[PDB]
Amino acid sequence: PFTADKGKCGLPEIFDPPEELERKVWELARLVWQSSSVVFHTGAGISTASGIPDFRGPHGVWTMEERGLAPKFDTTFESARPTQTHMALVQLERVGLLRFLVSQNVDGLHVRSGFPRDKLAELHGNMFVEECAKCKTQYVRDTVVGTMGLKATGRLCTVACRGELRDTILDWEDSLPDRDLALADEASRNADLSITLGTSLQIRPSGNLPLATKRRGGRLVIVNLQPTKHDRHADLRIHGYVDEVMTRLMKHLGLEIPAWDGPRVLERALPPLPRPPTPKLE
Ligand SMILES: Nc1ncnc2c1ncn2[C@@H]1O[C@H](COP(=O)(O)OP(=O)(O)OC[C@H]2O[C@H](O)[C@H](O)[C@@H]2O)[C@@H](O)[C@H]1O
Ligand SMILES: Cc1cc(NS(=O)(=O)c2ccc(N)cc2)no1
Ligand SMILES: [Zn+2]
Repeated sequence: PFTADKGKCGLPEIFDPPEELERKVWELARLVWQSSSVVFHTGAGISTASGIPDFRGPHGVWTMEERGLAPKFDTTFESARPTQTHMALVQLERVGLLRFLVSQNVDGLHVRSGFPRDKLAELHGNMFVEECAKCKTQYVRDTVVGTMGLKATGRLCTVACRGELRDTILDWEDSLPDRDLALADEASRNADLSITLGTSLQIRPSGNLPLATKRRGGRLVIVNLQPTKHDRHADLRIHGYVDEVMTRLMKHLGLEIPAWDGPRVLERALPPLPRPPTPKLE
């Protein structure tokens, strides 16, 4: 569309020099250890290393539109592999170090990674997911649902209903799913650490959720190559490729980044796996 305000697009990148980057990721390690309720907020920057372009990066969808150019994909959504970051986030949840994951991404890669759906809010919906209008039954498909903008996909419900099935991809005018937003909001207020990963935090209300962690005295970490609307309210900013940051973080936490078996859907989180004992901080 046209009227849509697509915010600030194509701002310059920041590269924390190595000595400062290594120090900041150690400090992120310290905050993850110090924290009871860590919530992670992701955006399109965590899939760029999977061949999926972002929106407002140098070569983002909107940025290239603004220069009469096209975003470029190095994969299909179907052939896209979850990143090192995606798989870090799976392990951090499995070992009880991640309370909730709030994502703006429609790329479907959280779900395909094996990340438990009952700890994920997909604020902008999921390209692989269609929802029964009648009974609200969601199906996670192996291919992208054909439509966007909450339209009829041309498939019908099969619950023990014949309901109209619709894509879950929000148009600009469309408001967020209340279930996902209320749990996102809840996790975000309750958190004592919110970590943002490859989002620019320019979209209301998704981009404001990390700031609710600040009220009641929670810490905010923003990891991002470009500035973000809320760089100011952050106790830590890391200008780095998010895969280098997470692989170093995981290395500091003593956690392995698990193998991706290929697309799998886990509906409900299993009870936490063992995790290494905590270092003496103070
Ligand atoms: N490898 C990387 N490492 C770290 N940061 C990265 C990397 N690659 C990109 N980035 C950063 O990642 C950031 C990506 O931010 P944006 O492109 O705004 O994506 P959103 O998820 O916030 O988009 C929100 C909604 O807006 C849309 O209209 C849709 O509705 C979206 O759902 C940039 O700052 C990059 O510098
Ligand atoms: C909004 C909007 C544009 C759009 N186009 S898209 O090509 O489906 C797309 C989806 C995710 C990413 N990261 C890049 C492009 N989908 O939603
Ligand atoms: Zn139904």
